[PDB]
Amino acid sequence: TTTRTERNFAGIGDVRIVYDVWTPDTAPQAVVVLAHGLGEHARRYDHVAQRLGAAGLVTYALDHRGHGRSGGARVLVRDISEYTADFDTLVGIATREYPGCKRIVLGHSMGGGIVFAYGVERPDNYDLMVLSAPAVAAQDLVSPVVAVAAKLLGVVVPGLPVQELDFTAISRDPEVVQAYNTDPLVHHGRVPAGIGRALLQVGETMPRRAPALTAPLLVLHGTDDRLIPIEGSRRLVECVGSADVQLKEYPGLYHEVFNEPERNQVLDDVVAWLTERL
Ligand SMILES: COc1ccc(Nc2cc(-n3cc(C(=O)N4CC[C@H](O)C4)cn3)ncn2)cc1
Ligand SMILES: [Cl-]
Repeated sequence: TTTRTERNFAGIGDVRIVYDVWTPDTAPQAVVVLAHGLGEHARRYDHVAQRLGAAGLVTYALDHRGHGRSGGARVLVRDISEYTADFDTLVGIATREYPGCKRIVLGHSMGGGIVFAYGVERPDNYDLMVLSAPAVAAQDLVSPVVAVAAKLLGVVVPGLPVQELDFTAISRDPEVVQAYNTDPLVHHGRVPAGIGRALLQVGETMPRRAPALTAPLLVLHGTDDRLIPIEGSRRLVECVGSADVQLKEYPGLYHEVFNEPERNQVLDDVVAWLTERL
């Protein structure tokens, strides 16, 4: 009952940014603008958009530069502002197309870092924020060696590999891990210096900037997340300015709560939270 329409816009640097619009066959109650994480793409969110559409929400979801169907050197970025600028363009598209709708910004992992960074820069451009295991404390995740390498090299050689990732940690469903590994649109390499630098840009300023986030905020995190420790989300909710902030911890879930076996429970919680607050 929710149909997908694929479009594109010209991002920073004239990069082709592909995005999906998911429209339910019911009067739209709000728009969701969704940012995926490192190395994935927006078509890993079909079921999320479909569940949101069943609640009457319209979802806009882009493939970030260097990801999925969009253009750009794969996983290449030099500054967090490249990602947030294209996210801002997508928010503006949704705004001009549904000007009577509240706007929800939703991000997972690196995309949660993008959404947080957007949210502190444009805190009056959206109404509600939802974050899935947001990468807002990346500095606590690498050795100082990787952090120095990324900071010094991320503008000059943004494609240089600086860290391996355990792709088996994305989900405890082997079918999800298998589908990731066999997806031709997904990045199967290492974390490069440029994305490293961008994540550090978010993580190093999060405590100082999070007071500017005053919109209602929902954070979702699996307690068994081995990629982004849940301790970082616990710290995030202590630093934001919002009085209406919640961390929903899911015991035993891995990183991708929206893809875990319990995903329909997770998405029920998101829909309940959103419906209370629109
Ligand atoms: C400074 O440079 C670095 C610093 C820290 C690290 N450490 C990390 C990073 C991640 N990330 C996972 C994502 C992501 O968006 N994902 C993956 C799962 C889904 O596909 C979305 C982004 N970062 N996971 C675990 N350890 C690496 C380099
Ligand atoms: Cl690589």
